[PDB]
Amino acid sequence: QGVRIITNYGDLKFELFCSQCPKACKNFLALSASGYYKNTIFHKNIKGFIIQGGDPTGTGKGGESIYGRYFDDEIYPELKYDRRGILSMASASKKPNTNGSQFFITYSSLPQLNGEYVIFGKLIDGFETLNTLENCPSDKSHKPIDEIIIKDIVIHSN
Repeated sequence: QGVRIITNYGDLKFELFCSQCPKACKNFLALSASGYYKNTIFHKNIKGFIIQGGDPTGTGKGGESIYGRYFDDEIYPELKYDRRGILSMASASKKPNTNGSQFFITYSSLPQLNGEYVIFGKLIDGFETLNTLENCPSDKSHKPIDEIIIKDIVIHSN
């Protein structure tokens, strides 16, 4: 399945790994469908590393899953941070099975993250958009100066 993250800087299209990560994918889809991510921000943007959002509070401390506060990890060797635009759940290995609503998108291969967070999709379109996002200025605390806003996350058809 494909989803489209609609931002104030353009659209990001992701392929979801339904077969491998059904729990993470179902969470992401059900939260998206219920409008849980509408008018939220990416609160952390680190060039060459990751961009993180999916907190309704926008502080980096909030958000929950459809299963409760946390849900279990779907972590596999076959899914790796081996390319730009990987879609993952925020949480690490120190505190396992602590996935909520927050997610991040990678800016490059990041082998140090392998086994640490649930990967459940990858960017398949809107690479220009991701480039734009990477170049958006942030402050000392990695918070974008001008807000990067998720308008909606929709299931892509056609």
